[PDB]
Amino acid sequence: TITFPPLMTGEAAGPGQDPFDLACQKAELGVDAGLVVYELGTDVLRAALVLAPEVPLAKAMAMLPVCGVGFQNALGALAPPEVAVHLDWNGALRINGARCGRLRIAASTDDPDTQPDWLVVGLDLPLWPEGDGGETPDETALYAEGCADVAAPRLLESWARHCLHWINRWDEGELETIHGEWRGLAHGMGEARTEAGRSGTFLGVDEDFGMLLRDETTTHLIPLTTVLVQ
Amino acid sequence: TITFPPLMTGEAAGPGQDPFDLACQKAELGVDAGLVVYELGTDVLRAALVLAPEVPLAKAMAMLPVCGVGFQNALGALAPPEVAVHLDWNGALRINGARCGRLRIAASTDDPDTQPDWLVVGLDLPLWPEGDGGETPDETALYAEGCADVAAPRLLESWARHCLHWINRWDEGELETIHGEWRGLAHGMGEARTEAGRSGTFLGVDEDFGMLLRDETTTHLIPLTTVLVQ
Ligand SMILES: [Ca+2]
Ligand SMILES: [Ca+2]
Ligand SMILES: [Ca+2]
Repeated sequence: TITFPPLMTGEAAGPGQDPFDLACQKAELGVDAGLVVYELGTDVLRAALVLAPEVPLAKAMAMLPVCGVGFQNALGALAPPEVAVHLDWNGALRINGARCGRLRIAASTDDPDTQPDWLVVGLDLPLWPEGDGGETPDETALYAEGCADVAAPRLLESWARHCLHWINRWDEGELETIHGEWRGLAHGMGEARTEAGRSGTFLGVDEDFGMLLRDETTTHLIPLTTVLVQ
Repeated sequence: TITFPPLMTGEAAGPGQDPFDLACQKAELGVDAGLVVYELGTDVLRAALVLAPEVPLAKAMAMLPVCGVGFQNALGALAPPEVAVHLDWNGALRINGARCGRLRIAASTDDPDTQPDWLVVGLDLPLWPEGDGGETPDETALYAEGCADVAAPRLLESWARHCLHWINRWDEGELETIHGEWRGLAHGMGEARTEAGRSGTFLGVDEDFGMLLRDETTTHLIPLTTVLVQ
């Protein structure tokens, strides 16, 4: 039994359905915020949250870092303390330095100025490595990294709970604290980076979590809207 | 603009729709928890919340007292301190001792042992008295009772916020504290009462908020399930 906070609604994905796709489909059909679509296998955990923040898209993109912090907190509550989680700006997850899943984000609009009707954040997390020869960016899997005592259902519940904590704080105006939490977890800050066909040093982020990428002569601003799933 | 907490979804009632009925209709159609249907006029405020507590109906009935406490807290935050709010066991509201609206409750089942698929709590609050000659239990109206500086939209927002606070505490196991808050607001406790065709002294309530009604020779238990809208 998967128990979510009050006013979150869990829905297991059925045949032909995957969580991120289904949550987006349901969101476009008018299903409200608070839906958590999930799909658990022995080798993978997928889940997706439907949100509706009443701000322009530019600002609603903070839901990605917010749910990343949620995930880091959720795994830290369940895993051995030596397991390090870092968050890539683009939503990729790293466990003990290795690519191990990702957070995805979609919304009802791609205009930075428009308030979206909906936004969905999806988690994909490998639990055991898939060795079938399917193309993957993942370099490890959760249970390969010392987290064998972490149950997938409990991790899902915990992600939902910690995401809700940070989303509520974001709503109460605590963006600055969120920025600080996220900066401490950010992968590769201060280091070389290629992004959106540009290269430089990942200097940090602006208030809307846009990447500041400094090359030899200029600083590029890459808005976080660029990672929206099209 | 009516702003609700994150993961609450406001929906204004359209032509042919009223909040409590519509929320129940939508709930039976599968709309999840967190919907707040509302309808504001100059003379009346109506609203309804869709909930889905994962407990048997017997225990889910606590949502009525919970949302009553929510309302008392919400009005107290906005009204002059001399305005007294009391809660009837059956959901009726009293302002300065006079009947002035009510909370209603419905659910997907009437079996006390079954976990309901949904529960809806509705608020009906008169703002000015209706003098058209329509039959009403109400003896006053909010703006007749010194609350002219309370805006209906702000009261609605506040009800939603305070209900969510108490529903979250209920979920975290704080039933005992809820009982205490509710007992302090209860109308007519320790006094004569007629209920479900029985008469006696309203002694108090059991853990499931069932009324203990003591007559000359016995104590009746009236379960709160009896106030479910059929
Ligand atoms: Ca699937
Ligand atoms: Ca109507
Ligand atoms: Ca909802």
